[PDB]
Amino acid sequence: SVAHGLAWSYYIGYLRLILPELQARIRTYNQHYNGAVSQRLYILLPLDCGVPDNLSMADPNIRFLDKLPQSNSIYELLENGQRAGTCVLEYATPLQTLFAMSQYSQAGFSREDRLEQAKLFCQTLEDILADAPESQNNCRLIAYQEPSFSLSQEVLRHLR
Amino acid sequence: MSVAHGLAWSYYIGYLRLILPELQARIRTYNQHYVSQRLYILLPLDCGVPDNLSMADPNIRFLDKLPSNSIYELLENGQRAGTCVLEYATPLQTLFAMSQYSQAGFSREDRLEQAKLFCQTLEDILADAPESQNNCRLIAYQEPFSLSQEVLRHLR
Ligand SMILES: CC(C)(C)c1ccc(N2C(=O)c3ccccc3[C@H](C(=O)O)[C@H]2c2ccc3c(c2)OCCO3)cc1Cl
Ligand SMILES: CC(C)(C)c1ccc(N2C(=O)c3ccccc3[C@H](C(=O)O)[C@H]2c2ccc3c(c2)OCCO3)cc1Cl
Repeated sequence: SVAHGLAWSYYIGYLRLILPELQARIRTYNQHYNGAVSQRLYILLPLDCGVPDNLSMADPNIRFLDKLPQSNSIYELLENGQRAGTCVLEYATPLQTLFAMSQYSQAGFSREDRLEQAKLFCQTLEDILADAPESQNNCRLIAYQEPSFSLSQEVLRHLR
Repeated sequence: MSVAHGLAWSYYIGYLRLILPELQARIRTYNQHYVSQRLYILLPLDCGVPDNLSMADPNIRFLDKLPSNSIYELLENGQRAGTCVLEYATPLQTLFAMSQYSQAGFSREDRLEQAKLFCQTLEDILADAPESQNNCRLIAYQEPFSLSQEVLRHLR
């Protein structure tokens, strides 16, 4: 099960390092500018493992606002043309290993196997975050399957 | 639940699969401009990856960047014994960091078992990728030591 290794590397090599300092970085950015960024990192977990080049390409209601200094991005979520939210948002990039594996014929890794590992990656990550207090309170995982679909709506639901 | 299977598949599919088919042309270009046609990957079974590769041995001196891979001159008794593209298997840093994170309940004995599994799984992956296995060499080692001598043995 490749998902156990992917979830442990994602946490130990990245989330464990950025989440304890994210609250101070968002507080600094909010103090700098008089509009306010929500205090957590929203992680997009598309269960299809499709990670685009730019997050803004997935929905025209997700506009790039700015980079959070000290590389994370802030986005404004739109609902009917109005600014419905502002947050630090990004994809769970280790999902790209599962997508690439599903296209590499020699791996013998089907789209059914890919969905099973994408789900296992999300479950293993939430098991890891359960034991890390400063990390579970500084991030929110947004797991989704596409059925017609609005990613900004999916994010907005979690924000509220 | 072994982390090594995920670490070896990501190392190959997200990095080696992309750089190894174009490495032979990059080394031939560099040689024409101004050696050794393979990527030598250091796999310390202790999972210790230093900040700079040159800190692990004074007989491993940085030569240049391959137009990010590094070229190094290996020394034996002060003389240039070899020139190759060398780098560590960076996913081993997950295993080392896991072994220092209390909540993981991942011992140094568990870490050695996963470092070995990572090399075995990566060799199994490279066996099925022809253009990748011909353009890369895995140097797995346990420190009891000369890293330059360990690399030089594989070069020959
Ligand atoms: C080719 C594409 C589609 C563009 C792609 C892009 C990124 C990834 N990665 C992952 O899945 C990943 C899985 C676990 C931990 C960290 C990561 C990285 C990440 O999350 O960015 C990254 C990655 C993989 C291997 C590496 C590496 C970085 O650094 C050098 C050594 O080997 C994979 C693919 Cl397939
Ligand atoms: C803190 C230190 C000691 C400095 C550290 C440094 C590097 C790693 N990585 C790995 O072990 C690794 C494992 C499998 C595939 C790719 C990699 C990367 C690599 O090989 O460089 C890298 C990594 C991990 C997670 C990531 C990521 C990159 O990109 C963003 C999303 O999550 C781990 C640690 Cl613990």
